Amino acid sequence: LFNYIYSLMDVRGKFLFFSMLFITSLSSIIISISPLILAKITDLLSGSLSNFSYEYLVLLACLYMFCVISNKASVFLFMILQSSLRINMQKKMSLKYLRELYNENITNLSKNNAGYTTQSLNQASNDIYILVRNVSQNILSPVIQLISTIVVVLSTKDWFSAGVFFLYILVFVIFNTRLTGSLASLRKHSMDITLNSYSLLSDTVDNMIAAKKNNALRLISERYEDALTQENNAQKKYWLLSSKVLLLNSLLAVILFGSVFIYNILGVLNGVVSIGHFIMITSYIILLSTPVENIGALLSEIRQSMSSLAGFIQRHAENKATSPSIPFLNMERKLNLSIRELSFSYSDDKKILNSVSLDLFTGKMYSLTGPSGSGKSTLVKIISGYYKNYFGDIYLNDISLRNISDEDLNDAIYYLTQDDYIFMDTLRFNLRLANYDASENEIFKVLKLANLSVVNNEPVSLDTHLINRGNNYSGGQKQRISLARLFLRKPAIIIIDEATSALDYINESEILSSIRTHFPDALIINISHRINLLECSDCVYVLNEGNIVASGHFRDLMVSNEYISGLASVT
Amino acid sequence: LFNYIYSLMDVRGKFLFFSMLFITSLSSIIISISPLILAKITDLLSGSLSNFSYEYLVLLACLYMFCVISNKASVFLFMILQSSLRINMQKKMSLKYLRELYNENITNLSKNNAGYTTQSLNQASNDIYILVRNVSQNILSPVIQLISTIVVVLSTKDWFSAGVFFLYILVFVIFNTRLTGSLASLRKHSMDITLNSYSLLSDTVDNMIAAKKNNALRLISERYEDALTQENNAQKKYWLLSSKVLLLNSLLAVILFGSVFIYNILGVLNGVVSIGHFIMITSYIILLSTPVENIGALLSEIRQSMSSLAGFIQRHAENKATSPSIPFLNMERKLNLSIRELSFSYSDDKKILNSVSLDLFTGKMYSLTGPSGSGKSTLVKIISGYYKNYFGDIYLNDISLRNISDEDLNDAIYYLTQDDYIFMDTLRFNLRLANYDASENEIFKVLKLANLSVVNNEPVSLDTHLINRGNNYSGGQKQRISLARLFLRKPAIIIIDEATSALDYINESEILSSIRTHFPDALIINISHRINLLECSDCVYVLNEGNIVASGHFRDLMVSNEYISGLASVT
Repeated sequence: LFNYIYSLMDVRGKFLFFSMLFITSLSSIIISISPLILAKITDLLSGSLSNFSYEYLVLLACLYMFCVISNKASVFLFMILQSSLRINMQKKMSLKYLRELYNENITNLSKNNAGYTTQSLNQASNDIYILVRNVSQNILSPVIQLISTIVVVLSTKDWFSAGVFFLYILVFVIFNTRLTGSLASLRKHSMDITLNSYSLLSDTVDNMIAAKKNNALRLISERYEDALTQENNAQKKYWLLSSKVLLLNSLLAVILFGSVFIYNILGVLNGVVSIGHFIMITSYIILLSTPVENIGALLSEIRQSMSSLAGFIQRHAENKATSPSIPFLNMERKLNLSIRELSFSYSDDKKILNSVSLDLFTGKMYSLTGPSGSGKSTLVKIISGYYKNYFGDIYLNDISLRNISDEDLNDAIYYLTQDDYIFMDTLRFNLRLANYDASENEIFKVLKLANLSVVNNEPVSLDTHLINRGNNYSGGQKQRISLARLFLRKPAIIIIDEATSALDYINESEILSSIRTHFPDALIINISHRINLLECSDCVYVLNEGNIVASGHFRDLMVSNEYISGLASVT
Repeated sequence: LFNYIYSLMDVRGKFLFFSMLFITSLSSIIISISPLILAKITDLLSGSLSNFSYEYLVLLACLYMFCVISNKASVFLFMILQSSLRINMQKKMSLKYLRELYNENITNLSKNNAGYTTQSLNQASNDIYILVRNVSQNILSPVIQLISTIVVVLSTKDWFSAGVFFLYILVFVIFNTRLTGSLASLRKHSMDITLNSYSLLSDTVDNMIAAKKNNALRLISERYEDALTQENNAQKKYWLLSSKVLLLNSLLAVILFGSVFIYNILGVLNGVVSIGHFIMITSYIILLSTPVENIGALLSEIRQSMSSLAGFIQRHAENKATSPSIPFLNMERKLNLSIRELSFSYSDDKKILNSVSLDLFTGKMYSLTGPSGSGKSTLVKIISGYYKNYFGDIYLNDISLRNISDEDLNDAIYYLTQDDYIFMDTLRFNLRLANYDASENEIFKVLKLANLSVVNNEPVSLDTHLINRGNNYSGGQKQRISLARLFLRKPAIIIIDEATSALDYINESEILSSIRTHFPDALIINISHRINLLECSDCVYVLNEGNIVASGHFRDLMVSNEYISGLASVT
């Protein structure tokens, strides 16, 4: 946990922290002499008061002031160094999640929305900054100011004060650490529900168009008001208990340090305690409020932030990629396919796939028809690397798919959906998304073969913008955007699913053969009921509610079974 | 601006602020007596020192301590009252944007993503809280502590100190207010680029699936690193200048208050100034650092937060809805249609619509065919209430569409798209989105007519969840979800666009006639090239690249023009 925080510090990052560590711990020394200086200032007024006993008052006045100026200017140096550190430990932090999300599975990206992660990352940098505000300052600065006090009073031989001052620190730690336990899980849940409070704003602001079109303003507001009060009442539970802990600790200061002020004020009127000794003991308590309270700031803030930070390490940083079965993917390409007894359970309630023992061999065109999405559209999604809640193993040239990590898996297995994923930027962006190694020459080359170079009988520029959810291009052009990424990249096993729903023959002839042209040694798989696409194939499969039922050519399936016979009569 | 901040305070909200105002302004009084108490403590040590001149030292010691305890415990009461206020001024703030977004146009929702608003609202509650931290505390608390100082020193007749103490406050305001001007627009831009820094994370985390599938990890990281440094360097420009302003103001304290400490320390060694008078003047400067610095906190924090808060009022709170042309919508329904010379300019570069003078009359079925999306799909979107960058007026029973506000406009004009807008919750949620007045009885009633009640020959429960971007249901079922909202609501002018792209005759016969059944007096408009849907119509229109070209029946258009003749030959 600690290493991940210190990892954010680069060259300048590690240089400003040690600067922060010294400067703050230096101010503690100069401020510890401060009560002792005024004691000898006060004592001096009852002295002989000759030539040098009026110049000493002047001297020590500056000596006390300098100590204040030094510790004063030290905090401004502390909040300038940290403000410089705030920038440096944000740059190398923003990507330390971006890249963590990339390598993590879709099963943890489908259940997380845009606004969720906007706050999930917001609380991480919020807690680490607070953890630095405690690791640097509150670790040494109070400790140095507190130890001086214990011995100084023990040295001047005021044993009671030397006891009670130690007893407050003795009690204060036990009281806080025991209570922090729940306060931590309460700030945890408070931030966890605060997380969920904006997990709904994400779904709100995105689909507000429909809400405006259906006018359920109240539902939008009321559903949001429900989570809002779920947060407030969970924040009440924490604030209440946190505030109640204060009145306890602050009462103790009046209990212990109040009685010490009483103790010495009694002994001073007699003659057991001098004016200065009394003045020093009261001024010590006066300057004992600063370390005592900042010791508390350490104990709590560190623990509650560490628990709310722990809910960021045990989910994204492994055990998804341990750098294990990175092998292999053949370099001459061609990897075939072999599935043996595939079974899925989404919500456990039913069996998606029952028994699937199939073997496919690369370099030829295959097809998947029958009862629509009964387990044919999903079968290839588990293969492509969406879910790992399946049974058996999917072998691809001596290697099962459950073994290969998602970084090497997507290099050979490229899958085309109906639901295309387009960004909110230039044409170049989405095209260079398939490859950063492909520059302007091959980019415009893939465009003429992706049937989107010349749109409305006029060539499209590469700086042409695109609006969110594919709001810039039509139903047919949204699918052809998903097609440009295919020719720009180079896979070994290609899968196609009902992406020929928003396309016609004048453009379906120039696309279905170009895949065979560019990728001939590859394993092309298509999932579209069209008879003209089911005929070009070397092998056709029928998938009824999960289990495999038929296989072979189109001319044998339209004679043997009656679905392919009742699909070939609708031409 | 100020009224919108005070509006957040309800009954308990307005009660805790006045509690905050008194308690903080009360601590300023007790702390102003503090330097004067120690002055008479110090002076007393050079006195006659009889019976009552050792009991007075004891008395004033408590009197000084109580003053510290009072001001000390006052800050904990201040940060407990504000922590209570933080909850109360968040509940009535979260919706004070949710509802502001609802009434605002799509043209300001298409250009704003989920993560943008997650931070656009985050900085609003961040600046108001800071503004309360200045309006309550820093308005009175320093002012009371500062005025006492001016007269006390003027009363004790130390005219120089009474001058220089006033001169620092005289200079400090002019220095800060002149420099704040740019610092405000720099924190503005800093927060504006910080806004834009996460405007890309929204597009990143949402479409990470494609990035993982196309492996452009570097591009994702590098594009994010580009905005990250665009932020850091814009944050550098602010921090640098802000930090440079400190070393100036803090030098002035050593320039002015340093020389006053020198002034009196010179006059004390002589006999012009007594021990106590000197001790009080030094202790005043000592306790003058607290109001002076907190006066600065007011001057700046208020101005920079007010400018970064101003960029939240002049965009959402009007001039979209002034409560003007709320009239009318006929109660017996039937409102007809009348467009006169419609023209659009998206990027100005071209003319989307050239000349459109058309009149439609309610109670009958209409159609729009021809060259796909050439201005036929967009024509109805400007009508439905998407854009106001058009020419002319669209009259609907003596009222032009440019006049009716979007709240009354969506009640009669309901439009069905291909791109459906589904949420991330239960079946009930999306269904009750069309109406909150419709309970369980009519909800299940619309389901059997929306062809989604009995899915896979098994009835679907109303607590059935749905995954983001329609990831739970298929291409055909995503369109039929958009259809249930139609029968659940009651419009006067219905528009349909290529939503019959992912549907077949066994379900297209049970839907196309049910709209005529449920809404007969309504103006049904369809935009689908299908000949069977173009025949049922009372009037068909042809739309070529913006301008109107043909109108009339299907049997006259398939004889007169050659497109409808070359569309009716493909059956």
